[PDB]
Amino acid sequence: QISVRGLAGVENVTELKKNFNRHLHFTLVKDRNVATPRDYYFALAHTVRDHLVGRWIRTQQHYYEKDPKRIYYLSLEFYMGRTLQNTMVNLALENACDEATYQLGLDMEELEEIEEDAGLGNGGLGRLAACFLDSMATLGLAAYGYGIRYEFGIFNQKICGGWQMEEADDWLRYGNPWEKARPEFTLPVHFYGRVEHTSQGAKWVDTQVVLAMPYDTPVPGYRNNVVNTMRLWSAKAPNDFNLGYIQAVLDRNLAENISRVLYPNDNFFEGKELRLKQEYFVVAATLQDIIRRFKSSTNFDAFPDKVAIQLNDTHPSLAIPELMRVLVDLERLDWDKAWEVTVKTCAYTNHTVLPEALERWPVHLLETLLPRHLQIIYEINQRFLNRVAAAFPGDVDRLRRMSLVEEGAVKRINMAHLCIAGSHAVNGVARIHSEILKKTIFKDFYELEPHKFQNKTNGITPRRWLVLCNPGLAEIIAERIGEEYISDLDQLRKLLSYVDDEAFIRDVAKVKQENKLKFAAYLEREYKVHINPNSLFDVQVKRIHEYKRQLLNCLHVITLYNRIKKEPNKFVVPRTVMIGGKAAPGYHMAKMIIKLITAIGDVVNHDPVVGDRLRVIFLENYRVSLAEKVIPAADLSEQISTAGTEASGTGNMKFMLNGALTIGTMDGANVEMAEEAGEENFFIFGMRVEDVDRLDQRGYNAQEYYDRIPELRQIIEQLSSGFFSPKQPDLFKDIVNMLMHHDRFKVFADYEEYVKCQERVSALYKNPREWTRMVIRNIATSGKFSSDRTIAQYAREIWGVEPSRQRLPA
Amino acid sequence: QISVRGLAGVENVTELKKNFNRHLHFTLVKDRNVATPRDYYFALAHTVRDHLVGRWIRTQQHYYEKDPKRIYYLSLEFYMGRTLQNTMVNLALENACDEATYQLGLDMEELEEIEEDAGLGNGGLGRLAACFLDSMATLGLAAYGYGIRYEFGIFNQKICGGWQMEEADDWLRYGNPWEKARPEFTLPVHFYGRVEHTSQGAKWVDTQVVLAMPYDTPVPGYRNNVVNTMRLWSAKAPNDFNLGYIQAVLDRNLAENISRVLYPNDNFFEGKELRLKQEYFVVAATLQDIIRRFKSSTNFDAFPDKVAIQLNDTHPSLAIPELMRVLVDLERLDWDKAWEVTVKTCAYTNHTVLPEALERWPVHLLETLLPRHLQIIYEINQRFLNRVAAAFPGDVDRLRRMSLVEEGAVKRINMAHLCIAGSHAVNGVARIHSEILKKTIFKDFYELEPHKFQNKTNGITPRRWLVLCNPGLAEIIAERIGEEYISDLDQLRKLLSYVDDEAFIRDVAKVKQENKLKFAAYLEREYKVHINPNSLFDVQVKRIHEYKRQLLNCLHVITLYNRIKKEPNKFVVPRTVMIGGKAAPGYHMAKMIIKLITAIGDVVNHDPVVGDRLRVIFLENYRVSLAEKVIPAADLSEQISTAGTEASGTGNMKFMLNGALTIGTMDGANVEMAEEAGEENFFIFGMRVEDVDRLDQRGYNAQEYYDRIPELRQIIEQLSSGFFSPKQPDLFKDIVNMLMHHDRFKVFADYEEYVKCQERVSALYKNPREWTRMVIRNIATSGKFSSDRTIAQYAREIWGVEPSRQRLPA
Ligand SMILES: O=C(O)C(=O)N[C@@H]1O[C@H](CO)[C@@H](O)[C@H](O)[C@H]1O
Ligand SMILES: O=C(O)C(=O)N[C@@H]1O[C@H](CO)[C@@H](O)[C@H](O)[C@H]1O
Ligand SMILES: *Cc1c(COP(=O)(O)O)cnc(C)c1O
Ligand SMILES: *Cc1c(COP(=O)(O)O)cnc(C)c1O
Repeated sequence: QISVRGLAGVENVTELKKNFNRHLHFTLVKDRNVATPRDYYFALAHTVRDHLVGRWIRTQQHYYEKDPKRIYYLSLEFYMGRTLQNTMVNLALENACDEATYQLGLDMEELEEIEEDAGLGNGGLGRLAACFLDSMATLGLAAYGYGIRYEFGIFNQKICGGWQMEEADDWLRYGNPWEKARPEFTLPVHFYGRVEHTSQGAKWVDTQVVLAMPYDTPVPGYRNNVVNTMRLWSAKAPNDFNLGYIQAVLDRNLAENISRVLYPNDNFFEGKELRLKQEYFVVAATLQDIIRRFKSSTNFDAFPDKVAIQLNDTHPSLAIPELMRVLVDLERLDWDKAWEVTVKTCAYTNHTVLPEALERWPVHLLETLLPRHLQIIYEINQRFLNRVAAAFPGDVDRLRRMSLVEEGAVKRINMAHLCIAGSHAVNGVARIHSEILKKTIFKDFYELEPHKFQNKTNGITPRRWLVLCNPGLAEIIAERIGEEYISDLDQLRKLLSYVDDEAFIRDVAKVKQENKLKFAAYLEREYKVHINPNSLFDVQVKRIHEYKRQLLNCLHVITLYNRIKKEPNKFVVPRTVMIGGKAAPGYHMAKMIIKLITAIGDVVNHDPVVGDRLRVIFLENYRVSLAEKVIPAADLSEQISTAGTEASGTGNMKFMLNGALTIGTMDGANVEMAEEAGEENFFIFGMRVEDVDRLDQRGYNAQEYYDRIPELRQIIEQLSSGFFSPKQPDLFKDIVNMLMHHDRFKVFADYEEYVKCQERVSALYKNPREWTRMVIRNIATSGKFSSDRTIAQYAREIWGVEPSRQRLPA
Repeated sequence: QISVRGLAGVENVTELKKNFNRHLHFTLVKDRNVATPRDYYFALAHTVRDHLVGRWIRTQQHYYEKDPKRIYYLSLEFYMGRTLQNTMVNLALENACDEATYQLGLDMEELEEIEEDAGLGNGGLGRLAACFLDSMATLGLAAYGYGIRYEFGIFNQKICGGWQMEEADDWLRYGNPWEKARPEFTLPVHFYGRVEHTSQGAKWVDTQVVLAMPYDTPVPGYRNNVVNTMRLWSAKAPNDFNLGYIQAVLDRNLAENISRVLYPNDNFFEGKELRLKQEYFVVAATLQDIIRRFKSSTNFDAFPDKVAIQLNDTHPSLAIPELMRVLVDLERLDWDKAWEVTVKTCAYTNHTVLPEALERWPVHLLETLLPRHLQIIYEINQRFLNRVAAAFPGDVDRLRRMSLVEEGAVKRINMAHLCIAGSHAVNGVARIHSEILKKTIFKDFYELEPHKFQNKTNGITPRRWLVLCNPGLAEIIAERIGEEYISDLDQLRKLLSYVDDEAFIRDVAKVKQENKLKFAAYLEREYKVHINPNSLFDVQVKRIHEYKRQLLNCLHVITLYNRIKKEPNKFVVPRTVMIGGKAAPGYHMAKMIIKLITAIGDVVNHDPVVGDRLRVIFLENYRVSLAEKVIPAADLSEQISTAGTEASGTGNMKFMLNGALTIGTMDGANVEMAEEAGEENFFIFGMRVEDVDRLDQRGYNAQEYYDRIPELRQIIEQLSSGFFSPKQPDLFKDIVNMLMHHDRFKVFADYEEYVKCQERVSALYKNPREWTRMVIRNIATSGKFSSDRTIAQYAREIWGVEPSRQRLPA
């Protein structure tokens, strides 16, 4: 139908149909009379999958022959989403499959909606890993994503009585056609035990063993015939395990629980033993695999030349002492040599500065679970501090501040300090975040080793976040500048010469309108809920957290409602405010915020006087697949975290690439986005990081804002009196109390400027032509935010490898 | 190579090779450079599997169109063994696959050894179900095997220090290419809850729900293009289950444990709650499936005309009250009508008379787990006893003897009584067993309803137990009488006219010698253990149990050893005594018997004076696949259970069909086997059932035999003094104490006649020609023991359906 979806050749379409019927028959064991839409989805998935295998096998054979430096991206999260459409896009099979299924009397879009999201992530951090895998494959890097194959990913969110309810994400229920179990490469992982010091070296003995079974999933590059691998480990109990008989067999569950479920926390550290087991499990199995592959290429001096390990935050930080353990205890290398290798091999990426998110494991936990690693960590700390003492003689406080071991109630190991000490590179994920790291939390480390600190601003893949979710926009763009931008997003700047092009302006606006109509329809289809497609789509989708300030958005919504009620017959730009996102199960305040949003909707959406001028909808079960639907339909992107809290943000980039304007604070990547597009094409408001610090030095007193702002006072009084919760008048007391007495994120401080800024947004929306022209200026300068650019920087500046856009023979 | 393995056509072999390479590439994602023997096995399994699907789909479509009466065989055990070779045999693809793999440079036999046994059974009972499925498909019956898909089947047995060690049978580790998950047909199963009595009818509410997910495995008939289904249920927790968050997800294990492991008991009842859950789980899911299928064909009067449910022992006995529950509580039929339907639909097969094997569930268990079913059982009992009271007025003891409810310490429900009351047919599995049922344990029931009692002598499938495991024998037989006997075993009688044929005599003996050489080689390959192929192969393989009397065999072995030591230079027919079988993990005496056997081997196998004249080997991990190897190599079959204890036995039939002579008691099917072949061609010895009863009335005193038999006394003294356990002199005290003071199976009573009979066996073995002629007389009359004959009788006399040997168009 459209050009960027490839050719629908005669032979290819015929071949696809035959293979589709072949799988339906031989693979699913069904015939057209009893086949269901799900059967058809699988028939198509297997058919598309077949096209991947050939490239997958030769890509891997290729790396074996050429033996390039391997990149290992370790993460406990890979937020992949669906795989069918992404695979067709990267293999240029979309139109062909669309035609083939059409001729078979099937609607491919309907079939795509059947696939379960691979939700092995919580949010930004896990999605980043997914975008990175796509970019690494597209840039021809010999990269491997290593993680855990959770039986249950992020929970499915149900809203009941306005409250969030969690239910198990049994994503493997119907099977996963994309993965390939590789039981032949199963590896043992050790836990507990004790350390024995013999004549030559220490030995970790009397351990409990859990097997790590790998499952491989193909990661196709964009039209370059490269197919990399994402290897996820699954926990398996050994067969002699616990070997009454029946109970012993049933207790195998204990060991296999390690890969059972993803911890649902976003930017929050929960020091549970099970989580520590998952972290070591992925690290231990992965490192053995890495070393095995290295040996089949004794000379560990060249290890750093053939291996790069990227730690996605501190979750896989045990890779440092585990690598030391293997080199020292098993390979028998001297400490200093092993340490040299480890440092040159490992690199660490920090994704947050919030104190509650930093991993600080109790020593008693490591002591019992990983006795040898604790000893290695102490030795690392001893040697590191000796270096600090030599560089800053007499500075005893620096010593205690930089120690990997924190003293106090219970001794803990600061995993971030461990990562900096054992990595040759440490990076932040946005310019402002990386600067904050050097000026605050990692200042001491930066002064000791300035060369280690870098910045690698985040990005998103333009394949999934443009071509796949917004084909209409990708098409009108391709019509003017070709398709080269899909793997070279910087080319979007050429669109600047069309900012005054009446035809283009009209097409950009038309695509957005179509996306909104499609989404407005979807809302009634799967959720029965009416909305006005002509209104401004104001959306804030991301995990629910106090720092992201969904509450500030709520205050604005209530302000709009109160203004309408005050002057009913006054004209106001119609808005549909959409807020979505999951709250961690144990995060009470976050759950209360969700309830508040639905409560506001209950009042606003049924007030006759408001009419279709204002609607407040809470988007249930926000996930990757839902993001692909709502982002292309958005007009306004809410990125309003308190300055200095959102390390980077990536949703912000997705909105910018898809034609939405941004209202936000100078936080994370928002700063660079505004810099790229020009501040006059961005809706910036609120305190800058410096203003927040000034307020903290002086002391934040929310009461002051409450006393000086009548509209704000009115909102708080409405919340307190039960205006939004008639049957339960004090339902939101916790929220009001927090806002008034212990709001770490200064919601009130940015309220006035936020509301004012929102007024300017509505003013511009009233002028369709100028709004669209500003949109074009944003889309045109979003090129820097492609993860291809991010990965190219990691490749050259950290891993020491050159990216390549060379096609492999298919 | 040989004729009964089909044709190796040019086009077919070429097609097989291509498809083999296709699966290796697309399905396993490997190429000839990294493929392992296991990869090749799977490539072949998928290739053969492809040939099944077409027939599987049309067979099922066929039953839908013609709508014949459906046969549902409910069993908690299906001891299937391997599936690859069996599938090739039934599809006439063996030679073609042999050639195709040959041309690909692969040894098919080597690949077949890679497949894991589907050990979802303990022994005879589970294997019978497997043979039955094969026969039902071969006879064109619309039959379905329904059971549980245990994650872990019968444990793998390891022998350490002469002791049995158990290890989990993780048979699904590498995947199962034969099954097809059918998540779309998942059904809910209820547990616990309580009963509510409303205006119209009772309601079972507040129940805990477990989902039953079916996995279908194809069951091919022998060359008739019929492919039936074996549907096994897997337990799955609902997603709202238990819905801290993490713990709730982990606790899903509780519900899914239902299908985790097979209880490893043979002829022994263990009243554990988990076992009861498994029993109801299979019954509840199966009945819903049955009714669903029936409705898609309101008129339950015709239910018995379209449905037959066969209960494999009492394990699935809850089908009776469950069917009543559904008809009365859900369909709203009046009791009497529902009962009429239930009785005409259900039939029960008893497999044992041992008291410790009978299922007697504590009322408190049913009360808590299945409250509605207990009420239904009480009502059934009330009405049944009213019938008994009317037929035998004033006979109050009969009432208490026949009650489904047993009074005493704890009230229990006699499931066997429940089955007889709710079934229109009750059968034993061998003529003598069925007679014992009418004369003893079920005498009262037989007097009340004589018409219900029948006999259906067991059988074994000649496909797996002849053509598959002994192609050499199948070939020489086919050479003389054709291939028709494979699905009409009675034709083997034609071999009687070859009993004097010198050529045939020579071939029969040659095949046996080849099988022995092959097995003798296997023993050194996988177990490193030397044996003499020229010796008489004396084997007893079956589950270890006191009633099977492996101990009597041990006494004979020790007797042989003592006789040799007494007169070293006297000639004796060389023997290799092989004993194998698993012991239930909690069956202490059985485990002690295994230790005794290995202990005897330790002494006998290393005594220089004995030389290669006597060897005692314990066959480790006896399973279906091992049975296929050792049975064709056997000369003497040990079937020595105490008269009246082995209901039928089936291993006995396998040995007879494969050219081994039988030494045994007049127990189970041994009686009919001797009757068929002629007593002069069988080695019968010991007490008959009547002799056992006489001994019991008089009182069994083992001391008497010990005092009158010097050789026996010597053996007991050797055991007691530590002759077979130097380091642990009293190691076998429990065994001696049991034999001397509480031997329920009168081992000593049959010792003298057994040893005497064994002497006649050795005498005949010394005359190769006459031994073989007797073998021919056995093989020639083994036709009655084909499970095709057994199933044909079940079909006509119980299910009311006619078997058919008509091919379906392929
Ligand atoms: O640490 C977390 O839980 C987490 O999701 N951190 C997230 O990582 C993303 C990728 O770098 C950043 O863009 C987000 O600003 C940060 O909060
Ligand atoms: O009940 C058991 O555990 C069991 O295996 N019973 C077995 O069933 C077989 C099939 O009918 C019979 O041939 C055996 O004699 C009987 O012990
Ligand atoms: C991109 C994405 C995120 C991250 O969004 P931010 O607004 O940067 O926090 C979270 N969840 C999903 C499903 C995403 O697609
Ligand atoms: C046939 C068979 C049995 C039953 O043997 P019996 O001697 O009748 O008890 C038990 N186990 C296996 C593996 C079998 O093949």
